[PDB]
This record gives sequence, structure tokens and C-alpha cells, in this order.
Amino acid sequence: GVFTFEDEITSTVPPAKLYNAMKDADSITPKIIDDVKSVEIVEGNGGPGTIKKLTIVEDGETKFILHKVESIDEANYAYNYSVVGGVALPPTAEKITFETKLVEGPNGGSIGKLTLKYHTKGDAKPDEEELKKGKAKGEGLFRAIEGYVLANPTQY
Ligand SMILES: Oc1cc(O)c2c(c1)O[C@H](c1ccc(O)c(O)c1)[C@H](O)C2
Ligand code: NA
Repeated sequence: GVFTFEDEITSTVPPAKLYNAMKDADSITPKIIDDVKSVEIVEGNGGPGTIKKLTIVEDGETKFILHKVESIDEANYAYNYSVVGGVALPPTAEKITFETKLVEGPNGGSIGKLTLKYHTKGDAKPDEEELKKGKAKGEGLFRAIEGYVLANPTQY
């Protein structure tokens, strides 16, 4: 069953710059989020279809997360990936997809339109706590990437 949710978030960064930074998420996140220890390609080239493994600590404990790159519509500033395994996939969920689209924002900025697509085994529904975490992973990344660009003018 599919359950979809949409959120918006604004930034004073132009979408072109924000989008280049998003593509470099594997590099950026281990530097800026203490809990993220490593992002590595298992299979694929980095492009849509690529599977990645992530070493993360959650409440002091080492854990693993599996990502699949879904699509990278460059002309429309779009980066989609999904969580297909590990701690951040609930036992009742097949897959959780995080979409991110960037369009123009006030005063030279952009608005991030985020989309959460939750795929569940059978007819189980995402629980309220799962969804709360999902939206927070969504804003959190955008916020993290966003913080990186604001702190680093000279390179995007
Ligand atoms: O604010 C956070 C906190 C996290 O624990 C994570 C965040 C953001 O995003 C990470 C992430 C998300 C997408 C990527 O392509 C990537 O290399 C890393 C990961 O989900 C783990
Ligand atoms: Na780190």
C-alpha cells in the first residue's frame, strides 16, 4: 500500500547551488552530522539504481542503513532516494522513498518540495511515530545540506 506525504521548506540559497550540494550528500553528511560515519557504494555508478550502505550511530549504538538512488532529474533539480534496509526501515514497510524538488524562492532563494512515499507490506499502515521520524529525516537532510552551502560560499 502506498501512503504519501508532502512538506515544504524554504531557503535563501538558489536552487542551482542547493542542488549541486544535494548530489554531494555522500561526501557532506559524514563531515557535518556526527552520527553519520560512512556512506559507500555497494553496486551501481552513483546514478539511479545505485545501492549504498551507511554506518550510523543511533543513541550511541552503531547501526546500518541501506539506500537505493531512485532518480536524479537534473533539469528539474530533483534528487530521489529510498531506504530499503537497516534500522530506519520498519519491519512492516517494504520501502520508504524520500523525494526532493527545488524551485525558486523569495529574495533569490528556493523552496524545497519534499515527498515521503511509504510502501507497506500487506495492508499495514505507517504508524504515527514512523511518519514523524520520516518527515524529520526529510527536513533534516535539507537543513544539513543547506547549512553546508551557507557555511561554504566559495564552492557551489
Ligand atoms: O540529519 C540527518 C541525520 C541522519 O542520521 C542522516 C541524515 C540526516 O541523512 C543521511 C543521508 C541521506 C541521504 C544521503 O545520500 C546520504 O549520503 C546521507 C542519512 O539518512 C542519515
Ligand atoms: Na560523522
